[PDB]
Amino acid sequence: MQFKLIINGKTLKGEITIEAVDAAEAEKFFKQYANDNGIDGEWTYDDATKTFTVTE
Repeated sequence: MQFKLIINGKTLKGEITIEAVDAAEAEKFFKQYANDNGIDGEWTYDDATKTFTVTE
């Protein structure tokens, strides 16, 4: 299904969405994406909205 990452960063704000099978596979993608974009922060996951947040 569609998973969302809400980015509340020092440089980048925004929202990315991907298609993934599981919240676990979505997390691996999103950690790779945060890595790639120099984002290091506090994370949550909300199952109702299928949404991770990372906040710097």
